[PDB]
This record gives sequence, structure tokens and C-alpha cells, in this order.
Amino acid sequence: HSDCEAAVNRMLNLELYASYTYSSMYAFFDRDDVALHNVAEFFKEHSHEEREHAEKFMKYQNKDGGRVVLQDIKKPERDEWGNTLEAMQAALQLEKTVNQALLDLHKLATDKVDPHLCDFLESEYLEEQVKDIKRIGDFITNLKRLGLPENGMGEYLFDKHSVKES
Amino acid sequence: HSDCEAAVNRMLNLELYASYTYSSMYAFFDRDDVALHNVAEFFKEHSHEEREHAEKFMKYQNKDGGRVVLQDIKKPERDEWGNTLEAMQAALQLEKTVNQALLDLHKLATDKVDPHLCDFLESEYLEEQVKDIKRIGDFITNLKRLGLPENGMGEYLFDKHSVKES
Amino acid sequence: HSDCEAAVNRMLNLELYASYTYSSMYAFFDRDDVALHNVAEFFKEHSHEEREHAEKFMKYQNKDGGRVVLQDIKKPERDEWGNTLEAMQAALQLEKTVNQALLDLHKLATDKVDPHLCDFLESEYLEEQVKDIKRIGDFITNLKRLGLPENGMGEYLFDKHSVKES
Amino acid sequence: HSDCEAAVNRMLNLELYASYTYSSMYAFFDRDDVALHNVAEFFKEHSHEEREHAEKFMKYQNKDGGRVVLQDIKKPERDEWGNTLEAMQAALQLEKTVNQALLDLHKLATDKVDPHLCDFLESEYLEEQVKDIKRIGDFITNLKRLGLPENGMGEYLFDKHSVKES
Amino acid sequence: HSDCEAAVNRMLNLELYASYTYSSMYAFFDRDDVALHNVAEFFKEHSHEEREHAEKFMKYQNKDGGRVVLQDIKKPERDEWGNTLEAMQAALQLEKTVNQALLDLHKLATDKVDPHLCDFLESEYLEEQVKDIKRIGDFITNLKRLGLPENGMGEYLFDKHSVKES
Amino acid sequence: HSDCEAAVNRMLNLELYASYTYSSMYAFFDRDDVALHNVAEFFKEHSHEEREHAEKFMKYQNKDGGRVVLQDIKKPERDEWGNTLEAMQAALQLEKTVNQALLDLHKLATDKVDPHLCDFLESEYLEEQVKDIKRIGDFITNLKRLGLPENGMGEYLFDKHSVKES
Ligand SMILES: [Cl-]
Ligand SMILES: [Cl-]
Ligand SMILES: [Cl-]
Ligand SMILES: [Cl-]
Ligand SMILES: [Cl-]
Ligand SMILES: [Cl-]
Ligand SMILES: [Cl-]
Ligand SMILES: [Cl-]
Ligand SMILES: [Cl-]
Ligand SMILES: [Cl-]
Ligand SMILES: [Cl-]
Ligand SMILES: [Cl-]
Ligand SMILES: [Cl-]
Ligand SMILES: [Cl-]
Ligand SMILES: [Cl-]
Ligand SMILES: [Cl-]
Ligand SMILES: [Cl-]
Ligand SMILES: [Cl-]
Ligand SMILES: [Cl-]
Ligand SMILES: [Cl-]
Ligand SMILES: [Cl-]
Ligand SMILES: [Cl-]
Ligand SMILES: [Cl-]
Ligand SMILES: [Cl-]
Ligand SMILES: [Cl-]
Ligand SMILES: [Cl-]
Ligand SMILES: [Cl-]
Ligand SMILES: [Cl-]
Ligand SMILES: [Cl-]
Ligand SMILES: [Cl-]
Ligand SMILES: [Cl-]
Ligand SMILES: [Cl-]
Ligand SMILES: [Cl-]
Ligand SMILES: [Cl-]
Ligand SMILES: [Cl-]
Ligand SMILES: [Cl-]
Ligand SMILES: [Cl-]
Ligand SMILES: [Cl-]
Ligand SMILES: [Cl-]
Ligand SMILES: [Cl-]
Ligand SMILES: [Cl-]
Ligand SMILES: [Cl-]
Ligand SMILES: [Cl-]
Ligand SMILES: [Cl-]
Ligand SMILES: [Mg+2]
Ligand SMILES: [Mg+2]
Ligand SMILES: [Mg+2]
Ligand SMILES: [Mg+2]
Ligand SMILES: [Mg+2]
Ligand SMILES: [Mg+2]
Ligand SMILES: [Mg+2]
Ligand SMILES: [Mg+2]
Ligand SMILES: [Mg+2]
Ligand SMILES: [Mg+2]
Ligand SMILES: [Mg+2]
Ligand SMILES: [Mg+2]
Ligand SMILES: [Mg+2]
Ligand SMILES: [Mg+2]
Ligand SMILES: [Mg+2]
Ligand SMILES: [Mg+2]
Ligand SMILES: [Mg+2]
Ligand SMILES: [Mg+2]
Ligand SMILES: [Mg+2]
Ligand SMILES: [Mg+2]
Ligand SMILES: [Mg+2]
Ligand SMILES: [Mg+2]
Ligand SMILES: [Mg+2]
Ligand SMILES: [Mg+2]
Ligand SMILES: [Mg+2]
Ligand SMILES: [Mg+2]
Ligand SMILES: [Mg+2]
Ligand SMILES: [Mg+2]
Ligand SMILES: [Mg+2]
Ligand SMILES: [Mg+2]
Ligand SMILES: [Mg+2]
Ligand SMILES: [Mg+2]
Ligand SMILES: [Mg+2]
Ligand SMILES: [Mg+2]
Ligand SMILES: [Mg+2]
Ligand SMILES: [Mg+2]
Ligand SMILES: [Mg+2]
Ligand SMILES: [Mg+2]
Ligand SMILES: [Mg+2]
Ligand SMILES: [Mg+2]
Repeated sequence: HSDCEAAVNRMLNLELYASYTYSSMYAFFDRDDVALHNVAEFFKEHSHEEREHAEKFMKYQNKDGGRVVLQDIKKPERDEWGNTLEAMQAALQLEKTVNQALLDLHKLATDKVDPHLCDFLESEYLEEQVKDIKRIGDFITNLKRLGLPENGMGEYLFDKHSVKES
Repeated sequence: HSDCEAAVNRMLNLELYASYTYSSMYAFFDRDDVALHNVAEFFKEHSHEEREHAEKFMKYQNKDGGRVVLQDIKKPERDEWGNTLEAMQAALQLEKTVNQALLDLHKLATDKVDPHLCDFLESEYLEEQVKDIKRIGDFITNLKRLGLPENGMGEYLFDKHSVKES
Repeated sequence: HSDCEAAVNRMLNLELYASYTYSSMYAFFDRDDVALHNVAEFFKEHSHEEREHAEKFMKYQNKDGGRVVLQDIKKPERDEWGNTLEAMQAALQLEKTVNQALLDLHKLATDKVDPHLCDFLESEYLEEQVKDIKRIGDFITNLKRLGLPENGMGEYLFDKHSVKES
Repeated sequence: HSDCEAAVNRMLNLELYASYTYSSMYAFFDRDDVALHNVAEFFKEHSHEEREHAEKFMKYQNKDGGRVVLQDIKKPERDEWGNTLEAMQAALQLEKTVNQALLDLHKLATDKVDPHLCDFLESEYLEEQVKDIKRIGDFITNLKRLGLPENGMGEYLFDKHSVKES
Repeated sequence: HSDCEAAVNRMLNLELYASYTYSSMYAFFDRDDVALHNVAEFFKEHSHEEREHAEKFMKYQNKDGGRVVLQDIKKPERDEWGNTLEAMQAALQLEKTVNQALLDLHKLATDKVDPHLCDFLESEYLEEQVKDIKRIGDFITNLKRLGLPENGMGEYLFDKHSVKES
Repeated sequence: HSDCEAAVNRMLNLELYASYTYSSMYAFFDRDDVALHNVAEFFKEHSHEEREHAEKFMKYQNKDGGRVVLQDIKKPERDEWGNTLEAMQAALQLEKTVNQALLDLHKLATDKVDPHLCDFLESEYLEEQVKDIKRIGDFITNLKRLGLPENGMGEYLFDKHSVKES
């Protein structure tokens, strides 16, 4: 019946949503008419990370004596992702949406005088999110430099050099 | 536009649904007023397996030249799972529901003369499912023998002996 | 002459009090007419942890340029602890009492604009306390399930399975 | 209801008292305006030893079929310890006070024809105490030789050479 | 154009200033008419630490999407440092000046509702600074005890025993 | 009061200036809208080298019986560096400026009949500088060949192939 308790359930749902969107990006880049497998695997890894982030909120809820209450995991906003630049731009926005949600949870915890929840967020979530935003930003800058979307050689090269070989 | 292609997308959605239900069972058994941690971890492992099973269907779809099309992952049917017997009975039914879906996909593949899809299902899915159904059945029999739901000592003992220590 | 300085001295005293209560629980479970040695050793380990927590506050005080000022360590509230359920219920309440004291120190540090002290508490104390509260809660639930206090077989079994073998 | 049983409880209380005094000496020497860290760590180790000596009496009481009965642990006689010479002189007196208590327990055990308790004391306590008294005596002689309290160079040197480096 | 962004640039400049002052202290103690090489190396290590602390703020600025803007690194306040006591007293004041700047940045971040920056400071800066202040304080106390500035034997001994051998 | 002594102090200041400029180039290439991390790390390494070169002059001054006298470290000439070609061209000019200063010091040492200083410069500085000038020259030629500044694919490729992976 707690506002933080409900907020955490919402946050867990959002992490699950983010994981599913990344999974969609993985599937797209794996397609035979897309076929950027390093880019695919980058998004697969991000999907697994976000699911791990959801499971951490489940654990926190239970340690906190709250109840985990699950809702539908909504499908991603798109069925196809265009190319590496468009997908990275959507990822950036997704990470920012998750970041603002985290920051909103932190403001709630602050108002509710819940320093344990403030620390949890600061220690387990906020800096990972700053890192992911920076790295995706950096990728977008490079994709622009490489001439996306028009420059297919540049897109091919990004897949080889910018993302780890899978 | 393929019937097998759509069927595979449906199957992938069902695997994701099954994974989410298991995740719910994990969260429940982790609760401070439930507190059967081996049972919790058993269901967590099943959730991870079902997600892996979804990802295999994504890979198959793409290798097949189909398109992965995602839908909402519906929340589990219950928010709380009663006890170890009730949760295992629900797991049994979930596994049977997934099994019948797999078998229905197999009948479709058979009609569509798709031996590759028939083999995929037979080699990667059907026997795992027979194993999971047997093991859950066996657990139910033991939980009954142990006096569930009334016998809380028996439920405690099941957690110690029947499921691997986490 | 600082309010945080005095508060820290009080907190150190409380940690020492908590350690002593745990030591009493250890001694009780070691008795020849109690004789639950795993349960005894669980409480002995908690006593050593709380003493370590007191010593950390001494170190903090000194690094902070404050003065460690000691008071009497009051004897535990009880001379005998009933059984494993009663002892765990008292431990739960003790952990909650220490937790509220920590949280009160944190509110003081927050008012006094002492982020270093806020971090200390958040990084070294608050999450350990959430863990201990969860684990004791979980034990109480299990002890209830096992039929305590009446079910001596259940109490025997708890000692074997729930607490680490000493 | 035993005289030896009560005597042991008193002895355990005294060991706990001695440990707490040593802990106070540790805290003092750690202070930023005292800052003799080897001397601090020497007294910290003595505090841990005395606590171990208390726990041995708890074990003995329980093996003996007696009951451990705890009382308040009184705060040390001083809040500040002067310097290394004054602290060592107080330690010497504390060790002698504990030694006389042990010897008094031994006389009681002798009167009560309790050779097991006599052996316990002789084998686990009396010789450790002779060693500690000798070593502190030896330190006092050296601190005098070094010109304490006036000779701060001598006090600095004692910390470097006489007590183990921490 | 951010107040935190400018504040971080100022903080980075101050860290660079602190590093340069330490470098000056290193050079002084290396002189043939000063010749306290352990003391020299202590200040050299502190200079390298402060430069590392500046580079961390550059990294933070960039991850934060701000711009690193550099200003002149002002020369140290003194060209010569007297002796080990005077140098340590100046170091103490320098560390306190850096600490107050950090704490002021933290107050700004708090007002601007920037918990990520609050955590950064608390996790990477504030406790290191408490440690450095304590250790220098402790050194000053010892240098006083050793008879500085008049007691050149004491100063020689400090170099041998208090600071690590280089 | 020596001309070589003052000259060395000037030289040390210039090395510190050069290190700071390189640090600025590092920060620029790390930016989210620049994002050439290998190029960033190349300039970071050059900054650390130049600081090491300053510290060597401090050591030389002191061994020589001179006094290290520090001045302000002036901020770099630019706040932003354009792109990899512009930054390399500025680095080339910076290295040449340091080289001419070294050569001027050498002429002074030669006039002052200071073969030890001549050797120092020849053995520790002049050949490193010839190497750095060659390597930066070579980079400029390649950046031109790659089509800088207009060819962003070429700039991306330079970062991958020409500078070591960080
Ligand atoms: Cl709400
Ligand atoms: Cl709330
Ligand atoms: Cl939701
Ligand atoms: Cl995680
Ligand atoms: Cl779409
Ligand atoms: Cl954001
Ligand atoms: Cl890149
Ligand atoms: Cl269909
Ligand atoms: Cl078909
Ligand atoms: Cl579906
Ligand atoms: Cl699988
Ligand atoms: Cl329900
Ligand atoms: Cl079935
Ligand atoms: Cl079984
Ligand atoms: Cl107060
Ligand atoms: Cl205060
Ligand atoms: Cl108190
Ligand atoms: Cl601890
Ligand atoms: Cl009682
Ligand atoms: Cl609480
Ligand atoms: Cl349990
Ligand atoms: Cl008596
Ligand atoms: Cl007796
Ligand atoms: Cl007593
Ligand atoms: Cl012992
Ligand atoms: Cl006193
Ligand atoms: Cl004696
Ligand atoms: Cl001695
Ligand atoms: Cl400002
Ligand atoms: Cl701001
Ligand atoms: Cl500035
Ligand atoms: Cl650092
Ligand atoms: Cl001066
Ligand atoms: Cl300060
Ligand atoms: Cl010596
Ligand atoms: Cl020595
Ligand atoms: Cl010292
Ligand atoms: Cl000149
Ligand atoms: Cl000259
Ligand atoms: Cl100059
Ligand atoms: Cl060098
Ligand atoms: Cl500029
Ligand atoms: Cl040149
Ligand atoms: Cl090249
Ligand atoms: Mg909470
Ligand atoms: Mg919808
Ligand atoms: Mg939100
Ligand atoms: Mg606040
Ligand atoms: Mg962190
Ligand atoms: Mg991440
Ligand atoms: Mg993220
Ligand atoms: Mg096919
Ligand atoms: Mg619904
Ligand atoms: Mg079906
Ligand atoms: Mg067949
Ligand atoms: Mg098979
Ligand atoms: Mg299976
Ligand atoms: Mg299954
Ligand atoms: Mg403080
Ligand atoms: Mg009382
Ligand atoms: Mg309180
Ligand atoms: Mg933590
Ligand atoms: Mg704990
Ligand atoms: Mg605790
Ligand atoms: Mg006896
Ligand atoms: Mg009193
Ligand atoms: Mg006595
Ligand atoms: Mg003996
Ligand atoms: Mg001893
Ligand atoms: Mg002793
Ligand atoms: Mg930020
Ligand atoms: Mg000036
Ligand atoms: Mg300031
Ligand atoms: Mg905070
Ligand atoms: Mg920390
Ligand atoms: Mg430090
Ligand atoms: Mg510092
Ligand atoms: Mg010379
Ligand atoms: Mg200027
Ligand atoms: Mg010149
Ligand atoms: Mg010549
Ligand atoms: Mg050479
Ligand atoms: Mg070089
Ligand atoms: Mg160079």
C-alpha cells in the first residue's frame, strides 16, 4: 500500500519493458536483410542487463517487506528499427526514459526519507545509466561521422570496429 | 505472411509468458512470509530456461527468413501462489499448456511439410518438456506425501531435500 | 560538544548493547538443557559482527576529530530466551531498534549537512541491517511453519538445516 | 545457586570490564592529538584477548552445568589516558586486579574441592596473566628510561620499537 | 552554461592547484640543504593523487555531457616550505580548502537535485579527504611531540619512521 | 641566480604547459560529440610523458644545487581542438616549440661550458623530441591522405588503426 512500494513495482515493469525493446533490436539486426551481427549482439547484451536490473528490484522489494506486483510487459514501440543510427537514437531515448524514472524514484525516496532506497538507486542504477547514455551518445556521434544513414560502408565498418566482436 | 511464421511468433510469446509466470513464482517464494528460498531459486532457473527457449525461436525465425513480431507479455494469472503444492500444480499446468502449443506447432509443420521445423521442435523442445513435466509431477506426488498443504514441516523438508540447495 | 558527535557515541553504545544481547542468546543455546549448537553459533557470529560495528564507529569518531566517550554496556533484557522462535523474535526487534537508531542518526546528519556521515551510514550500516532483518524474518516464518514453540522436532530440524553447521 | 557458579559469573564480568578498558585505551591512542597507532593497536589486541577470555568462562559455565548470568559492563574509570606511561601503569593495575580475582577464584575452587576448575584456571588463565604483567612491567621500565612523560621523542620511539608495527 | 558544470570546472582547477603545491613541497624536501627524501616522496605521491582526482572530474564532466573548460594553474603560495612541520601544517590547510570546496559542490548538487553528482563526491572524494586530513593531523601531532621545529634529530627520525621508505 | 638555473625553471614551466595542453586535447576527444577515444588516450599519454619530463628537470635542478622556482601553468591556447587533423597540427607546433626551447637551453649550456647539462638534454630530451615530431608528422600526412577534415569515415578509421587501441 506504500507509494515507494508501488513506485518500485512500476520501475521493475519499466526495466522489463526496456529489456524487451532491446530484445527486439537484437532480432532486427539478426535478420537476413539487415545482418549486422555485432550490433545485434550489443543489443542482446543490453536486453540481458535490463532483465538483471528488473530482478534486482524484485529482490529489493522483498527485502524491504513489500510485495512484487507484476503487470503486462508492453511490446516495443516499433517492429523494425531502420538502421544502426535509428536504433541507437531510440536506445538513447529509452535509456533517458529509464534514467528519468530512476531519478523520479529517487525524489520520491528523498521525500519519504528512505536513505536506503536512495543509496540503492545511487549505488546500483544511476552511474550505470550515466555510462550507458555516454556510450550510446558516443556511438551516435560516430554513426553520424560515418555518414549514416546513407553510407552503408560506414554502417558496415561501425559493426566491425565500434561494438565488440561476437 | 506464412502460417508457420505466425505460429512461431505465437510460440515465442508463450515462452516469454511462461518465463514471466515462473519469475512471479520466484518472487513469491522469496517473500519474508513465505521464505522457501530453494523453491524460489528452482522457479528462477525455470524462468531463465523459458527465456532461453524464447530466444531460440527468435533465432530460428530469422534463420528461416521469417520476421520476429512481438506482442505484449501478459502478466501471470495469479499474484500470489499459495504454497509449494499449489505453485507446483500451476507449473505442471503451465508446462502442459506449453507442451500442447509445441505439439500443435509440430502438427502445423507436418501439414506444411516442413521437416526442418519438425526436427527443431523434436530436438530442442519436446524431450525437455517431457523431462520438466515428469519432474514437476514427481514433486507434486512428494508434496502430497509430505502432507501439503497442512503440514508445514513437510513443506520445510521439501525445500531442503527435493530442490537443489541455492 | 557536537550533536553528531554525541549521537555517534550513543550509536556505538547501542551496537555494544546489541552485541551483548547476542552473546547472551549464544550462552543460552549452549546450555545443556537447551543444546541447539548451530543456533548458538549463529548468535555468537552476530555478537562478533555488532562488536565490529561498534569499533567502526570508534574509528569514524576519531577520523572525524571527535572524542569517543563510553558509557556502561547495559545487560540484556532477559536472562533466558525461551526457545529458537522467541529468541529470533527478540533478535528481530533488536535489529529494528538498531536500524531505527541508524536512521535517526542519518536524519541528524542530513539536518547538520554532513554528507560524509550520511554516506558512512548508507555504505557501511543501512544495507547490512536490511539483510539481517530479512534473514531473521525469514527464520521466524520458518520457525512458525515448523510448529514452534510446541514442535520440538521442528526446532531440532531448524538447527540442522536453517543455520550453518558449526 | 553454587558459590563457584556465581564466582565464575563475576569473573566473566570482570574480563568483559577489562576488555572495555582496553578498548578505551585503543580509542584514546587513535585520537588525532594523541596519534600513537602502534600503542593503539597493542591495546586493541589486548581488548580482543580479554573478550576471548570472557567467552571461555561462558563455555566453562555451560559445560559445568551452571548458568551464565550477565550484569552491566561498567565503563572504564577514565575517559582519557594521559600518555603511554600512564596508560601502561593503568594496564598493569588492571592486569593485577584480574590476576587477584583469578587467584581468589582458585582459592574458592580449592576450598570447594573442584580440581577441574583449579586446572582450568592454571592451564588457561594464570600463566597468560603472569606473561602480560611481565610484558607491561618491562614496558613501564622502558618508558621511564625513555624519559616519559616529558620526553616526547622517547614516547615516539617506544611506539616504533617496543610494540609491534600495525 | 550549467551552475554544476562551472562548479565542476572550478573544482578540477583546484585539484590541479593542490597537485602543484604538493609538487612544490616535493621539490623543496629534495633540496640538498633540506634533504628529507621520505618526506619529499610523500608529497610527490600526494601530488600524483591530486592530479588523478582532477582527471576524474574531467571524465565526470564529459560523461555528464558538460564541457571541460580549463583555467591557469596558479603557482603555490610559497616558494619554500620551512621544515616538515610547516609543510604539514600547510598541507593540512590545503586539504581542508579542497574538502570545503568538495562540500560546497555537494551542497550545490543537493540544491540542483543531482543525486548522481552527490554520490560521485561521496563515493570518490569525501572519504579520501577525511583519511588525508586525519593522517596529516596525526603527523602534525607527532612532529610537535618530536620537538619541531627546533629538534633536528626529531625531524630526521620522523622521515625514517612516519613516512614510508622511498 | 645562475642563467642556466633560471633557464631550467623556464623549461620545467614549458613542459608543464605542454602537458596541460595535451590534457586539454584528451578532454576534447573524450567529449560525447567528438568521441574519438583512441585519439583521446594518445593525447592523455603525451600529457603524462610531458609531466614526467617536468619532474626530471626538478630533479636535475636539485642535483645541480639550484632551486626549483615555479610559475603559473598557463591554460592552453584553445578550448576546443576542431578535429584530429587540427589537433595533430597544434601538437606538432607544440612539440616544435618545446624542441626549440630545449635547443636554446643547449646553446646556453654550451656557452656556459656545462657539458653535464648538454649531455642531460641530449640523452634525456632531444631524441625523444625528434621521435615525437616524426610520429606526429607521419599522422598529419595520413590524416591528409584520409581526407580530413571533410572525410569523417577517414577520421573514424584513423582512430582505429593509427593510434593504439585503448
Ligand atoms: Cl504511487
Ligand atoms: Cl513510501
Ligand atoms: Cl506498471
Ligand atoms: Cl545488475
Ligand atoms: Cl515499426
Ligand atoms: Cl536523462
Ligand atoms: Cl565508435
Ligand atoms: Cl496462423
Ligand atoms: Cl507455412
Ligand atoms: Cl502472440
Ligand atoms: Cl535452450
Ligand atoms: Cl492472486
Ligand atoms: Cl501435455
Ligand atoms: Cl522429491
Ligand atoms: Cl545530542
Ligand atoms: Cl553536529
Ligand atoms: Cl550512551
Ligand atoms: Cl563491520
Ligand atoms: Cl529472563
Ligand atoms: Cl526497522
Ligand atoms: Cl529457514
Ligand atoms: Cl558467591
Ligand atoms: Cl561451589
Ligand atoms: Cl558481576
Ligand atoms: Cl583465550
Ligand atoms: Cl578521565
Ligand atoms: Cl597480581
Ligand atoms: Cl621495550
Ligand atoms: Cl556557477
Ligand atoms: Cl546545475
Ligand atoms: Cl577556475
Ligand atoms: Cl582517483
Ligand atoms: Cl616563500
Ligand atoms: Cl575541512
Ligand atoms: Cl631509531
Ligand atoms: Cl628502525
Ligand atoms: Cl607518526
Ligand atoms: Cl636567464
Ligand atoms: Cl649559468
Ligand atoms: Cl616561467
Ligand atoms: Cl621521462
Ligand atoms: Cl577555442
Ligand atoms: Cl623544431
Ligand atoms: Cl598512420
Ligand atoms: Mg526500506
Ligand atoms: Mg498494445
Ligand atoms: Mg517516472
Ligand atoms: Mg535532501
Ligand atoms: Mg558507485
Ligand atoms: Mg549498463
Ligand atoms: Mg541502461
Ligand atoms: Mg524453414
Ligand atoms: Mg490484463
Ligand atoms: Mg496452441
Ligand atoms: Mg519425423
Ligand atoms: Mg533429442
Ligand atoms: Mg527443461
Ligand atoms: Mg518446460
Ligand atoms: Mg565529519
Ligand atoms: Mg540494570
Ligand atoms: Mg535513536
Ligand atoms: Mg552499499
Ligand atoms: Mg549483518
Ligand atoms: Mg544487524
Ligand atoms: Mg565442575
Ligand atoms: Mg557509572
Ligand atoms: Mg576477587
Ligand atoms: Mg600451562
Ligand atoms: Mg595474555
Ligand atoms: Mg591479561
Ligand atoms: Mg548528471
Ligand atoms: Mg601570480
Ligand atoms: Mg568552494
Ligand atoms: Mg544522499
Ligand atoms: Mg565509500
Ligand atoms: Mg587520499
Ligand atoms: Mg586529499
Ligand atoms: Mg651542473
Ligand atoms: Mg590567461
Ligand atoms: Mg626558448
Ligand atoms: Mg661547442
Ligand atoms: Mg640517446
Ligand atoms: Mg616522447
Ligand atoms: Mg615531446
